[PDB]
Amino acid sequence: YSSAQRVVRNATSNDPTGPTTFDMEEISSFTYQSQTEFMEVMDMLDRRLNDKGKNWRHVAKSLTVLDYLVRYGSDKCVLWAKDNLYIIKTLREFVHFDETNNDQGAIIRVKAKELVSLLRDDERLKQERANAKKN
Ligand SMILES: [Cl-]
Ligand SMILES: [Cl-]
Ligand SMILES: [Cl-]
Ligand SMILES: [Cl-]
Repeated sequence: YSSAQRVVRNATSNDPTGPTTFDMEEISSFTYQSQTEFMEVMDMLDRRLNDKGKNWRHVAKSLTVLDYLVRYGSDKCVLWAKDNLYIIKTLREFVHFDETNNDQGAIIRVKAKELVSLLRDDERLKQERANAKKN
């Protein structure tokens, strides 16, 4: 793994805490570097979004990072998310009952539904990204 990949993995691990704001700022900064590094970041989010069951936090945290990247990361992040809208839409139905039979999947479904809606709302996203760049 590259350094950027280790950070993305750290920020999307099973640890029930995180990612932090600094974690997401760091990952966002990685998307403004080489195309190779940008692709390494998105590929690792892609890999985490494919996890299931007990590893549900990998999916929830990766959706958190991805929503942050669509608003603060490079424009290529928005392009990746739109090109891969299928993945995000599929996660709107994610299910995972834990040991006490609580469906921790609700967290993932909400985040996926919210991200699909943000990607749909092109003008809203444009103005939110412009405000981020303004600052
Ligand atoms: Cl982990
Ligand atoms: Cl898994
Ligand atoms: Cl940009
Ligand atoms: Cl809506």
